[PDB]
Amino acid sequence: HHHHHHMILCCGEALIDMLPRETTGGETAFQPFAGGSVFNTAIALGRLGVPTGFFSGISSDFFGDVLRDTLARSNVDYSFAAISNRPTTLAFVRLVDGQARYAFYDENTAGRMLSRNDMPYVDETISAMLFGCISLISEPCGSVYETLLAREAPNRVMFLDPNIRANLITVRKTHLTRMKRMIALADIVKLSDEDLDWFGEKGSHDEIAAEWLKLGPKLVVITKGAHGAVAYTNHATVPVPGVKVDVVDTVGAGDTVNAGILASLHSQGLLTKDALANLSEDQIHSAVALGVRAAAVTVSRAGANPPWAHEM
Amino acid sequence: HHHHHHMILCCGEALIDMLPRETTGGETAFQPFAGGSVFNTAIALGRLGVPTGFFSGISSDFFGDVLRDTLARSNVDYSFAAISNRPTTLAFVRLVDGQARYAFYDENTAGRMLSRNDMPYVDETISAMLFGCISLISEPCGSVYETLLAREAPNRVMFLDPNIRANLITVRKTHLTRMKRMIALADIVKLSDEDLDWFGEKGSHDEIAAEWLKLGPKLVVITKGAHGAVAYTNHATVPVPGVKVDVVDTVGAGDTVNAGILASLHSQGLLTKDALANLSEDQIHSAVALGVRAAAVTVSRAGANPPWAHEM
Ligand SMILES: Nc1ncnc2c1ncn2[C@@H]1O[C@H](COP(=O)(O)OP(=O)(O)NP(=O)(O)O)[C@@H](O)[C@H]1O
Ligand SMILES: Nc1ncnc2c1ncn2[C@@H]1O[C@H](COP(=O)(O)OP(=O)(O)NP(=O)(O)O)[C@@H](O)[C@H]1O
Ligand SMILES: [Mg+2]
Ligand SMILES: [Mg+2]
Repeated sequence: HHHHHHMILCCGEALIDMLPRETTGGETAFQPFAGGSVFNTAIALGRLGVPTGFFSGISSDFFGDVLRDTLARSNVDYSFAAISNRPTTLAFVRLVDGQARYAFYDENTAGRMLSRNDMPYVDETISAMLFGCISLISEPCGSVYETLLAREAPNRVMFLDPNIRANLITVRKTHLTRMKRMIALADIVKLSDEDLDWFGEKGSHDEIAAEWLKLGPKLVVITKGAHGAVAYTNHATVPVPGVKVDVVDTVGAGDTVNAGILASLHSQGLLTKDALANLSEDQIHSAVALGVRAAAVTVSRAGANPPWAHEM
Repeated sequence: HHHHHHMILCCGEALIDMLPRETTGGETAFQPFAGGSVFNTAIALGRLGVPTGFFSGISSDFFGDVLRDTLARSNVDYSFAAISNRPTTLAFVRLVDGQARYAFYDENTAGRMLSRNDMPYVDETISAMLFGCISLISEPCGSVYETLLAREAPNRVMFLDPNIRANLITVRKTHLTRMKRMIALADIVKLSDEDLDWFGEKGSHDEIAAEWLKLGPKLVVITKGAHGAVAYTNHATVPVPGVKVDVVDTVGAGDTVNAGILASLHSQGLLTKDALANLSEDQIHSAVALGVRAAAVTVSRAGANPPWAHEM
């Protein structure tokens, strides 16, 4: 086993986004792009210069090759991932009558059919783990990821990004109970206002954050689009304004906020459970502001294309 | 139940071929094309003006819509098909170092997961049925198609197009025994020289055709690329020369030969088991020559794009 040098290990989906493009012959085709929210977060972390790892199910096929190539060039260690001959998850996007239509091809895929046997070896040189998004909806991988979070939560820092995609949730009740169990096990929870709306809880979003801070998390961050983010602890509330940019699109911007927060806490030497329980206003602001600043670069260009440290 | 007016019912795969194209931005994308060998044969039959039906598994999703739209515009009756919410089979093609690479995404698809419950209602107004190609390799659909052939063989004319795709055959022995059982139940068998090579039998291809004419078929046709085809019965051997054309590609050309043969036999009023056992040299030549002439149009343009009668 290799020393992972105080690594942040991202655990979750890697997929191919299949997006509509125009061919030379004036016909619609689908151009493949490496993607998946947790994948994007891992890419963003690597580009910020943090020691970064990725655990997922990845195919041996040519789409799997795309994913691995992208991870490698962003310096992400994906030795943790389970490789199999199952196909790669494909996410088709179309514009139909000025409205977005989605088709999710995830049958018996490398990513979906993870088993307990596939769980990574995690020693003291992993400082933190991140979970989130659609890898937690699907089965059997969702149960594997929840099990991994529950197994490792006592040992190191846990970050959860609910990142709700309701169109893929077939039974609300069952995903909601999983979210609550996983929030209870998280040290840091980051989500958008829209994410939070899906939980259907009472009161202002500030009030709900305060309630969640009684359930396990030491830090709750609510992202607010162009408006930045607000961070909540039991000792402080820290509003962080957005950065003004010329917007191309905002897809995957939240994935970069995850990276900025974790990268800053890493740099500050605050990635321990105990350190997180004692964050100062300055330490919180620094971490969420890096997430917000980094995410602003992403929204300034097409797709989830997170910033290199040297781009900032 | 509707009168199908002496219909030829094609039974087999419908899929999306995903082919490499250049985007305006100089990037590779995959353009979707309606396809599948048995689908192509049904399209070709419809375009030749023959009453034509199609039994398959087809998705309710947007790729399924492409398939249905294509069938409708070629006047094919697909009321027989089983519609489900399972995804559509995707066949990816790439050019890697001047060599063709294939990736077949067929997990839990509309086409693959057919059951006995899905088999069509077949009455006296169906004159013939056609089977073939990769729908016979996969399970469970392959068993369903073989069962349908065995059930209907005593009642009407059976056409088999082995159309071998060895890259998708995982166990040779099991597909070979299925081919032999289905050949035994066929009135007409058409295949290429390369198809025949895969059977690994002894002697000249003329000798092997003669052996198969002792096993059930009344007509065996071997296609020979630019060289046309040779047709074999117990009463005659009929060489049919190829038509010279400017070749674009030959993909799916064999599917049009199927259509031409069946369309001619339909027009001549020879689509009964008894009529096929008594074919004259002239009747054989007419049918195979239409297949060869029609296929020549297909090879004159990109992909499996079979000719309308009014194009000939
Ligand atoms: N219009 C904008 N202008 C500047 N920054 C933006 C804009 N929209 C989003 N951002 C940045 O991106 C962060 C996250 O965006 P936000 O819309 O809250 O996440 P999200 O809805 O979860 N996006 P996604 O990753 O696609 O799920 C914000 O906190 C900002 O820092
Ligand atoms: N180079 C050519 N020139 C003219 N006609 C051709 C040419 N190639 C094929 N054809 C026609 O297409 C028929 C079938 O082609 P052939 O190559 O024998 O089938 P195949 O190998 O089974 N093709 P496919 O449908 O892709 O499996 C031939 O009998 C010809 O009538
Ligand atoms: Mg948003
Ligand atoms: Mg050929």
